Amino acid sequence: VNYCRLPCRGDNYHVGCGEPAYAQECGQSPRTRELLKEHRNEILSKINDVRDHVAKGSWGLPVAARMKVVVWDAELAGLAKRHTKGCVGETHACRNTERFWLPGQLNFKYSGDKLPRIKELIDDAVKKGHLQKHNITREIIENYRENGGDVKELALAISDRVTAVGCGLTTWEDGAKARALLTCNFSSQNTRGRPVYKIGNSPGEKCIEKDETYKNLCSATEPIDPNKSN
Ligand SMILES: CCCCCCCCCCCCCCCC(=O)O
Ligand SMILES: [Pr+3]
Repeated sequence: VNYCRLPCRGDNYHVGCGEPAYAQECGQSPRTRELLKEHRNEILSKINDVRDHVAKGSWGLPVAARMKVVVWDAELAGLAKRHTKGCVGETHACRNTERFWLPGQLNFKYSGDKLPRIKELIDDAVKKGHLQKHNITREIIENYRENGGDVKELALAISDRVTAVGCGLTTWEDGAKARALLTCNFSSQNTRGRPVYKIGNSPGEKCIEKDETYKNLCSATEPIDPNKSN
């Protein structure tokens, strides 16, 4: 699609419209960083690991009726990469696609004396999400609320409307620090006041077909509509 000709409600510019450029806010030494096959696989592995663990009713959270295995989406990743070139986490850009009408988005920021390897940047993001298990509750799962501490990152990873993810990464130097912005776009968003995922008495009880690897999740062909909410 030509993103310049894909409108969105609110009429904001689309992150994918026009030629890519680094924002002035990146300072003068930014570098977008390629997430190779190994990195993409690791991101997927950790997201599917947590989904599978939650789906069987872990952490005092409910059993999930129809939580799908997530795949990597190149288009979402390309848009996430473009976003990182701005060196700013939250913006008002549109980021819709023809397949995914309201993609969710997570932004992981790093600042430190030294720049960690790409793998360490991913590990740090995973750690942040994992530690939110102490913040999330059965209540949040039944009725999504984002502020209360943080749960946005972990909660999006375990949304049963989510079907795909794609991330990007830019690193730079400013304020006497190495900095990074790792952005992950998801096929869907959690919806305020609606369940993060639907409960079942048994994991994947409402899957047409369960996955063989992630035994508590639906397989990759599960016809979950990412543009519908709970
Ligand atoms: C790049 C980050 C992706 C989005 C954030 C990832 C969400 C947290 C992932 C936690 C995975 C580890 C938990 C798996 C369950 C377990 O082994 O106990
Ligand atoms: Pr490549």
